[PDB]
Amino acid sequence: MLSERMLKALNDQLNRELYSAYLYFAMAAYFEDLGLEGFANWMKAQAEEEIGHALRFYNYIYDRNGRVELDEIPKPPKEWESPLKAFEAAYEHEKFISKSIYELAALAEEEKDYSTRAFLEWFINEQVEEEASVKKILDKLKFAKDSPQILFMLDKELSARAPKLPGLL
Amino acid sequence: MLSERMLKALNDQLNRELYSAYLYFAMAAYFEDLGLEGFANWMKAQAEEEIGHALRFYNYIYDRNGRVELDEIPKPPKEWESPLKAFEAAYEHEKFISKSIYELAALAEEEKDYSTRAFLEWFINEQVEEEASVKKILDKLKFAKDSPQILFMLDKELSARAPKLPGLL
Amino acid sequence: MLSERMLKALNDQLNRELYSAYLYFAMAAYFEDLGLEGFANWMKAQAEEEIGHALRFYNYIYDRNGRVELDEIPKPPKEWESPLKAFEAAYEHEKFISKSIYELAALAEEEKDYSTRAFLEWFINEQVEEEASVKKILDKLKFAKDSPQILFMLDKELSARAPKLPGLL
Amino acid sequence: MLSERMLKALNDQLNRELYSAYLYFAMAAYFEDLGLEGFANWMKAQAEEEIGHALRFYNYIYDRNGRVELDEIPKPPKEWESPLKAFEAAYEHEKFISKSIYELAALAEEEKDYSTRAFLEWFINEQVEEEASVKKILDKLKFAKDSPQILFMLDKELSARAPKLPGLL
Amino acid sequence: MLSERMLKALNDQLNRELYSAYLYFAMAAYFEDLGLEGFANWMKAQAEEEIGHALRFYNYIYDRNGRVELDEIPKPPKEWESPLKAFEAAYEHEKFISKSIYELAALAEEEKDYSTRAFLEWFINEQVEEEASVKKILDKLKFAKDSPQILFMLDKELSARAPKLPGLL
Amino acid sequence: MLSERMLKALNDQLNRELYSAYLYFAMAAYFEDLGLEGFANWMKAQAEEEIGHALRFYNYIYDRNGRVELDEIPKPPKEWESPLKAFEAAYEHEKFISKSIYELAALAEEEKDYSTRAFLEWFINEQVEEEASVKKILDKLKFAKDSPQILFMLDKELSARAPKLPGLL
Repeated sequence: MLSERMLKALNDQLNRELYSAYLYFAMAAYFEDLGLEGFANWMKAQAEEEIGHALRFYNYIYDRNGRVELDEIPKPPKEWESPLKAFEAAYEHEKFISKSIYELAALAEEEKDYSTRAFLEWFINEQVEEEASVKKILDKLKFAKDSPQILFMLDKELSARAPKLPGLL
Repeated sequence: MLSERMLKALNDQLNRELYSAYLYFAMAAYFEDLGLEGFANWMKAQAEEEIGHALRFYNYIYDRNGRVELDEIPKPPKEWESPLKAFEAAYEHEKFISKSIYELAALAEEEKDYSTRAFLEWFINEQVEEEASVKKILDKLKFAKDSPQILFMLDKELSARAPKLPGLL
Repeated sequence: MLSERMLKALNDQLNRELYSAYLYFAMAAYFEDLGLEGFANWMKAQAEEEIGHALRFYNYIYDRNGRVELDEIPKPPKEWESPLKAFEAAYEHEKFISKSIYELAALAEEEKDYSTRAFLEWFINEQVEEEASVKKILDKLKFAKDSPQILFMLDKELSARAPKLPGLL
Repeated sequence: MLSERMLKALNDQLNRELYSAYLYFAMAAYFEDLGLEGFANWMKAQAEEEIGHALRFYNYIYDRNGRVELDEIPKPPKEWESPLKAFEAAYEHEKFISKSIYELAALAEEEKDYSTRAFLEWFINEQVEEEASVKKILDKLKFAKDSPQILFMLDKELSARAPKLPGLL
Repeated sequence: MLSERMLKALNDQLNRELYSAYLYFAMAAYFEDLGLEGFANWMKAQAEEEIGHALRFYNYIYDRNGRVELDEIPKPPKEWESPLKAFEAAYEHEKFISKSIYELAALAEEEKDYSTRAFLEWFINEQVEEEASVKKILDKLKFAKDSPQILFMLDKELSARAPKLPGLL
Repeated sequence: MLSERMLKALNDQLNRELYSAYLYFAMAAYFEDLGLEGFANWMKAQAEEEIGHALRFYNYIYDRNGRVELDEIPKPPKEWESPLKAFEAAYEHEKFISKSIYELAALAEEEKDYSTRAFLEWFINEQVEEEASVKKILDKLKFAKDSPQILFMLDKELSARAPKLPGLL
């Protein structure tokens, strides 16, 4: 069974994995205002990955006989100054998610909860792919700041990641 | 182009189609606490339909050269008294969504916006299927109030509706 | 929910879509008395389309939580003077059905019933095909009034429309 | 050729095979008001069998060089007290159809009409299947009068008989 | 039947859907003078869509028993100052077509013509795709005004839309 | 390169190959008023052949580094006295097209333009098929002037030529 301090902190992180998806849906509503429908299709596909991260804390709380509480999801930022700053704010956010998985994992070792630190092993290994898949694109945008020719070619090459959920809906 | 009173009211309804999906995810977190994993798989599949409803207001605002603003999604109710009251509160919610589509459609006729009232024709025809797909199950639960044998058989027959997004995630 | 004046008028039109099928079955009993078994197979296939029109008012009343009342279907006319007058009386009947769909659609706009006027949109678009599929054949019979050679060739070309229900029964 | 007393009595029975189908469509409008959409899909499929019975008297009158006259189809009963009494009134009706086939068959032997008594041999052999397919379900409802668990399981097992005409319309 | 004021206004719009196709054939004769054979293959494929729009007013007038009158198609503009101004003049033209569909749809509601306003529902839903498929390309040309590298890459990516009629002719 | 007198005369003939298609679309709007939907489907398929003739002068002017100018297409005749006179006016028109190809071909030999007279060799060989495909049908209508039985059988046999563009649009 989950203790009161670990069930509350797994519920706070399930709220952060849904505010993540409600932030990558406020960036896709920003890039598709600029006409960058390959950046916007990159961000929507990341807002469906992050829903799949919150259905893993959800299925873990009901495997360990807990109870999921849903709080309010706050207002995400609307606009950024440039498509560079919209990825420096998505990479600063992925270092805020990982900072809070490491304080879940340092919480499960204090309470001697071996079946939770075994579960956070998936999210520690997967945030290494999340920080690097954004730092790749963030370094292609510092490679082209006053060059619309390259930004036109980043829109197309990132359009290979298309969301699969509108194909079902 | 969308007027200021119609772009604001299409943005308020995109917030209601995402609070819908954040309400059917607070019912799936209720039925899966009772051990009713067929009611909980019904509700998660409805929380992925309602995300697909908010990606239609989203793609309409960027077809009509607007701008999507995302507000905060409030706290949904946690627990209900019974699995009957958890569907009387999902049917009262589907009569609140439809009350606000009819005040979008009575707004687009006041502003003489023929390309928006043509778009809400999909959501008027589809809320007739949403109010009836809940009133079917709500009438099977008033048919069995002190009968766990039938509630055990509603859990299995509603488990045919499984969410397709965990199969991709 | 359907109001008392709209549930009564949807029930009157479900009685007209079954008297339609009981009129095209009194024309098929007329053309097959003259030996015109291609005109008679045209009319029986229209009496199975019109049953399919009354199973759409029927499924709409039980989607909107109503109650279908069945009145008596009156006696259709037995004989007409010619196979021309048996289509001038089927085209005058298809202008009587459409006159009553337009008084359902002008009733749903008076009561501000957006989910019924959305439903009658199918029957407004489909009576345009019904008035034209009879006016085609009615204009081929004014093209041949004292010519049995052409009436022998309208019997065969209209025999391509065969009823599918005797193939199952 | 058909005599005047046998053409009139074959036309009266073609009116009873269409009031049959307009009675099983007033029971399907009753069971689908109670939410029993497997009883209602049983009754609609019987209202398409009984139309196929009246297209056999119809094709026999035009094989024997007669003339089909269509009278008015009266008002069927609207509601019954229970789903038991809605099958005791469909079994009392199938003993009224068979009572009138036996008075057609005792009419064709009085007029020495061997080609009509040969034709009613199909309807005598088929009403034995009609009285027994209703007495099966009528005896499953006297087996469960104060048991909604079994009535919930008769709704599903009778839903295997689905009408084929809405699949074409 | 179509009234004299609605048959005249449906005939004026069939003349505008053929002057549309005779304008997108004067832009394809402009882009293929500049050597932009991907812009020119985009415009020819739009001049075959707009012929398909005038064969829908044509088939509607002969479903409603009218008469199509063909007036003269005026001289389209020959040259524009740039490939930007050749899309600002095709987007100003698609806001002139839609302004005249909305004055057909506001004409069919004044004459209480429900079967014409039901037909213009296709053209209201489809001009939303026409104004947006031009505003996409018009915003890619304001993204590159003094950049021939990007205009060379818009010629190729718009060459995926090839006209199907020279493949048959 | 094309001279000024040959570029102007190739542009005048591209205007005649589009007024041809706007004449066979005023005959299809005449035959489909008489209910002759096989004559009307013959004429629409000829109005798509003649568009394919004007896309050959168009692709030749941009192979020879010219410039296509589009003038106005005048009003075609609305009605003729009979379906005989609607083919005597389409055969008199096909002798007016061929009279002007022969004055293009006698113009390219005066200017010693061997690459244009080589191109008009296709249109000289193809107008022999156009004058004969109309003179076949024109001689079947002088074979039946007071015979609606044969005119009913010319409508069906000419309906094998169906336009392929509405199948794509």
